[PDB]
Amino acid sequence: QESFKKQEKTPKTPKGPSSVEDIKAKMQASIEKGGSLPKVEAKFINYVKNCFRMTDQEAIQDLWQWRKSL
Repeated sequence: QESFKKQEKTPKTPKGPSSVEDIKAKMQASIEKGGSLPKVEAKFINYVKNCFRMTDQEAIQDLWQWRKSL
């Protein structure tokens, strides 16, 4: 394995999986491209159900704790 490290194009890295890892990738897109992400639970839940096919309340609170762990 070998290096050349002269250009390797520009960074951008688009991401969107089948499950809560899409929510995590789209949280990065909001806090980078939009600069901001919601900081209070009921507005953040509105945003999560706007950004994904979210239905599992146990995964919603697991994700809210993961978003507060930032």
